[PDB]
Amino acid sequence: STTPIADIQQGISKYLDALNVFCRASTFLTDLFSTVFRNSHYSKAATQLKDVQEHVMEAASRLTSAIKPEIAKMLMELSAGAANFTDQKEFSLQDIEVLGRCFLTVVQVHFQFLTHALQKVQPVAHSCFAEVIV
Amino acid sequence: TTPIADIQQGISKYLDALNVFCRASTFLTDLFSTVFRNSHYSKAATQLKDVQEHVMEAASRLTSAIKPEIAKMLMELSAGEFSLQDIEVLGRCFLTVVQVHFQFLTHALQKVQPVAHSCFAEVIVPE
Repeated sequence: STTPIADIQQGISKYLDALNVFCRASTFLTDLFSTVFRNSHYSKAATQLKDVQEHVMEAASRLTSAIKPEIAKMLMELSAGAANFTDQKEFSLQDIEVLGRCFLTVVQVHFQFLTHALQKVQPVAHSCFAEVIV
Repeated sequence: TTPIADIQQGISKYLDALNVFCRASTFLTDLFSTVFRNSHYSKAATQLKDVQEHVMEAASRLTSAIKPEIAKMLMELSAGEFSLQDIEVLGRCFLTVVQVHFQFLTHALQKVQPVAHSCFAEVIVPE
C-alpha cells in the first residue's frame, strides 16, 4: 500500500465500528431470547443479561465517542506531508511518536472495553447454566 | 420472520460480528506492527500482533465448534407459541452462546493483559 496514514485511519475506524457492531449484535440476540423466554424459568437470567449488555453497549458507544476526538487531536501532530507519504520510511521520528501515542490509546481502549464487557457478564453465565440443568 | 428463523439469524449475526471484530483488531495491529518496525514501539506492536492473531484464531475455532450443536438444536425446533420442550431446547441454545461470549471475552482479556500493562507503563513514563 502507498497510503500508510490513510490505512491507519481506516483501520482505526473499522476497529471501532466492529466493536460497536459486536456489542449491538450481542444485545440484539439476547433481546430475542428474552422475548421467547417470557414466563419461563429462563426469563430472569435472560433479562439480567439483556440489561448487562445494554449497559455494555452504552459504555462501548461512550468509549468510542471519546477516542475519536482524542485520536483526531493526536493525528493533527503529524508532519505537513504525512497524508502524501507513500512509505513509512518518510515518517519523521516525531511522526512515529505521534502514531505511538495513538497505538497506546487504542490498546487502552481495547483493554478497557474487554474489562467492562466481561465484568458485567460473569454472574449471568452461572444462572443460565443453573436453569439448564435443573 | 418466524421466531426460530429470527433466532437463527440473530445467532449467525452475533457470531459473524464477533469474528469480524477479531479480524478488525488483527488488521489494525498488523498495520501498527508494520509502521513501527525498527522503532522503540516495535516490540510491543509485534507482541500485540501475535496476541490478536492468537485470539482471532481461537475465536474462529470456538465459533466453528458450536456450529453443529446449534444446528442440531434449531432443527429440533423446526417442528415447533413454543412447547415446554422447545423452551428447554432454546434454553440450551442460549446457554451455548452465552458461554461462547464469556469464553471469548475472558480469553481475549487474559491474552492482552501483558502487552496492555507494558503500554500503560509507557504512558506513565515514556521511554
